Amino acid sequence: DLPLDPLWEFPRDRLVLGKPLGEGAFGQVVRAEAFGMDPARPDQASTVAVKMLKDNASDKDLADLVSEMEVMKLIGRHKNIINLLGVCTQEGPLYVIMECAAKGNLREFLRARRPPGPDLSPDGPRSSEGPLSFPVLVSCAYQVARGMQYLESRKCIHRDLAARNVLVTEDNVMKIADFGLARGVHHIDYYKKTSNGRLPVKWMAPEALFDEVYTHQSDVWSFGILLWEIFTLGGSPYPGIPVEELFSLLREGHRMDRPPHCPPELYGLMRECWHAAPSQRPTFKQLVEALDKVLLAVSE
Ligand SMILES: CCC(=O)Nc1cc(N2CCC(N3CCOCC3)CC2)cc(F)c1Nc1n[nH]c2ccc(O[C@H](C)c3c(Cl)cncc3Cl)cc12
Repeated sequence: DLPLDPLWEFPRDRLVLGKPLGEGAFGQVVRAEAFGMDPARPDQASTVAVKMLKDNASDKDLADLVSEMEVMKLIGRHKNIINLLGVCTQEGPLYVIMECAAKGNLREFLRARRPPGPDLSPDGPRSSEGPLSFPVLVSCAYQVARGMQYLESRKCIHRDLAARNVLVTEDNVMKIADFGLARGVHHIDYYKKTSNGRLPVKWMAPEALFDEVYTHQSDVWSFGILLWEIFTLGGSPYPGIPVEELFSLLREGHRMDRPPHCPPELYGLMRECWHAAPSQRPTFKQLVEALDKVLLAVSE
């Protein structure tokens, strides 16, 4: 009973729902097989991610998902974001079909690929060599910046940029997720800890936390936090600092320390992203160019 958009509409019978991936404030995500997503190959199978309402869904939950759907329609296609593939709005539950990223989010990707410590028995010529190398970490940071630059050009503010919301494909391509979400910025439980232990307040820019002001520069602040996550290999920001302490420390201008095995160039970018004045933080365009120089200088 939603209006039919033939541009995006996809036959729900061409979907085969599979294992649930996760749930969020107003919707849950399910992995599914899709047949003929490419109209040129009607019987071709592909793995997609389907977002839908829960079973305790209110009219507000539906409005948020519909709003998210329309946002994903408008923003367009970019390599470094999760793209809309199709929708199901006719004769059945509302489905929002988007791209798959096989390896999960960036935080879990990094944490599962930390190097082995000196308690492993040397076996092979690379027993001390881990899955993650410096140029790849820089690449991950570069791709997120380029994606954010794209979203900025489309006048889109993420409002909760984090490693948890960056997805990793089979080819280690970074794809920014959940950029068009209604997040209820006028009623944030700053003390609320997620089921995986995350405190989202630690990613908020000061103007967002204290003044409820969101700009693209507030996302830049979050990007700085995301930079810290990457080069801590999926570490949690402000280590061992409870929310109450975070409030006062931020008011005192406290910033995170330089993480171990992190070159000064990248901690430099982090601190620039954490400049008190939003205008003194780099733009995403500048971040892309800055990270590009580092990436090129380490990719011989
Ligand atoms: C489509 C291919 C696929 O399955 N991808 C996938 C699996 C997962 N998981 C989560 C962990 C899960 N393990 C299974 C074993 O027990 C521990 C959890 C394995 C599958 C997480 C993802 F982010 C993804 N990547 C996503 N691709 N496309 C998405 C669209 C929405 C989406 O949302 C969910 C709620 C999500 C999740 Cl589950 C984790 N981080 C961020 C997001 Cl936004 C994730 C993906």
